[PDB]
Amino acid sequence: TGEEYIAVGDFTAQQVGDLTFKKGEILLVIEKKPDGWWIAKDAKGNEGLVPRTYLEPYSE
Repeated sequence: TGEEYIAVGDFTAQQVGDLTFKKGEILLVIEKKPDGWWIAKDAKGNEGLVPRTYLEPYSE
């Protein structure tokens, strides 16, 4: 149900859809960059809109 990257940027959600992650945490990704965003998940349970741009793959 997605692949996991970690964010390496500190983004917050300003609109609905997006999530709030920090510069070096682990996220999951679910959908591919239509316009820049994928639908990701965090280590809380929720899922948002995070870009790929500041996402790096992880070593599970």
